[PDB]
Amino acid sequence: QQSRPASDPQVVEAARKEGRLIIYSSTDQSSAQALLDDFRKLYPFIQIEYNDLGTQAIYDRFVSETAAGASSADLLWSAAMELQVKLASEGYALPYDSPEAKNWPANARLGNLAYSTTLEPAVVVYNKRFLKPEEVPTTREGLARLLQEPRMRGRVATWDPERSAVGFTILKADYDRFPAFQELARAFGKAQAALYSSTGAAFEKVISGEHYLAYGFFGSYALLRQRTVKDLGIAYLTDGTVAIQRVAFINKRAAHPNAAKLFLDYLLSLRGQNLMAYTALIFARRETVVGEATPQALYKAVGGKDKVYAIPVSTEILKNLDPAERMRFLTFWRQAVR
Ligand SMILES: [Cl-]
Ligand SMILES: [Cl-]
Ligand SMILES: [Cl-]
Ligand SMILES: [Cl-]
Repeated sequence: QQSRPASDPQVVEAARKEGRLIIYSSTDQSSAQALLDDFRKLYPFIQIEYNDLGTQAIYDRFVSETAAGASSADLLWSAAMELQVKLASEGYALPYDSPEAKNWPANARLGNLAYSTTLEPAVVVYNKRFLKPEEVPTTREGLARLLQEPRMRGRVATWDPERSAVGFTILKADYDRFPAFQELARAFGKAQAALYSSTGAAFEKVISGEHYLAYGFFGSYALLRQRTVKDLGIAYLTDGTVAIQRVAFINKRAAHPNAAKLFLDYLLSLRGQNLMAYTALIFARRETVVGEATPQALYKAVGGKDKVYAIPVSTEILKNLDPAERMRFLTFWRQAVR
């Protein structure tokens, strides 16, 4: 007793003829594997080429291949929201109204061009051998107070927003939405915060104890690592949570557009959103999913849906690519943290 995605039978038959699907994705293949296996159970006639790539790498390969008239991906799935919206904003995406997106929220799609697949909170993580939960504040002001402690000097990690597309988006959204972020950033400076472009490199120092606490990394990644890392703790912010959305679109110039429609539909479905939340611990976008990596669990943890600010799948976020907008944030950031 399972659902299938509500893909049009004619799209299924055109996909059967294509026989192939090429994905460029920022989602770790180990994370996506159960999704890929389940999709191939539904559609065994589709061979998948899954290209696990960094966000900038995805954008550069896609626009370079397109520019040269080389064949490129059928489907782009990336946590770099502004780069994905920029490509859809510029006519790279195939217009497609997914039958699985009828109730997709407004801040979760750019018309019939690009869709959110996830709703992923920026959280606090910590090493349980060095900080007890009672020592870990759940507000920006609390964290700024913790980072005044001499013993927290050198013991904090966060993003380097100058070397991560995704770290920029999260910390810029924080800076734009929460006044208390400015007091927290100065505290990063006091505490000699180390800045990472890799969530993995940041978590390695937290796990080893070189840092005790990390700010601004994805709840999805933290829950996944908890499956095997028993010392990693998660604290959800109760004064306001920024959430990012992994955006998918179909290449207008896809060789296999109908296979890509099936895969998009699959990702937005009840079936695909549940499997993603259950297997990958990637926080779902779909509001009805049940489990820890879901909007309902997240709203409960932060004290309500009104405490979550979803970065929207909208051309408004292209202001983050304007140097004038970047500079006000980055000037404050460089000063506060060094
Ligand atoms: Cl359509
Ligand atoms: Cl990583
Ligand atoms: Cl925990
Ligand atoms: Cl929904």
